[PDB]
Amino acid sequence: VKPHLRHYCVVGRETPSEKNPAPTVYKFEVFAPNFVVAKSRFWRMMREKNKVKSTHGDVLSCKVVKDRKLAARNYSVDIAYYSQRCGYTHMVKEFRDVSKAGAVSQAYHDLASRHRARYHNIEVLGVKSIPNHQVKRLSISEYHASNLSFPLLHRRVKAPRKDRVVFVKKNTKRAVV
RNA sequence: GGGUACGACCAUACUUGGCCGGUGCACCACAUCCCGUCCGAUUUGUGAAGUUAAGCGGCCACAGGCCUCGUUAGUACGGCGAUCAGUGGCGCUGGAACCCGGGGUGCUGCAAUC
Repeated sequence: VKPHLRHYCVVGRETPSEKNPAPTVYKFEVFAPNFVVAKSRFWRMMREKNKVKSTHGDVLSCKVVKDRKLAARNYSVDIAYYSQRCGYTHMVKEFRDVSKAGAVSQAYHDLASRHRARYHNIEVLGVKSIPNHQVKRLSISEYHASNLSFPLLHRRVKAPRKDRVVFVKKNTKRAVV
């Protein structure tokens, strides 16, 4: 399916004051289902880092970021996450995908299973595309070879839904349902 | 600008130890009387020889304290929420203190006065 997580870049600042007349603007890449969550995660880091809070700031740009292309490539996602079982595991897993958004959402499902880690426990720390060689991880390294061929072994080929059937004659594909 | 009296706030004006120095302030002289003590030390009355030593006030403390703001720290804790997880995160939110550091170390009022 298309990626779970859209790629937002939320930009914002603490709102101007005589206390801080010309406040720093903050860019912040997020991978969120939708902007309202990206805007939220953005204000999470604003208070967890800048001590500025949602009441006192103002997002200047919620906009989603355009995909680099569509060619299959290779992503080093850097993903801190939390648990009672582990309170802050920095962890640069690599994923092979067509987009930063896809590598990242792929990193959430991966991270949610190997670690019972919800979206809001996780925080992406960056998602570089990587060249073939830099990927130390051995799993996706199997897919680098320009000459890689593999079988689609032991397929379950379900019929197109329009054609699916409950009962069929045994060495035939006459329907009987 | 300072001094006096009476002050308001009552340490930024406090404690310590320095140094600094025209009205007055002070210390200072004596106690006859008013008046009071074991004692004129205190207090009281009467003075004006002496001196600023002190008090006083002002300036200095890698002074302490106090005040102020930052750091701490979106930390601690907290309110609300979940068919959350197994105390904790999370979502919406409010949000310190100790500490350390920068600064600071009284200010205003009436009255007569140099």
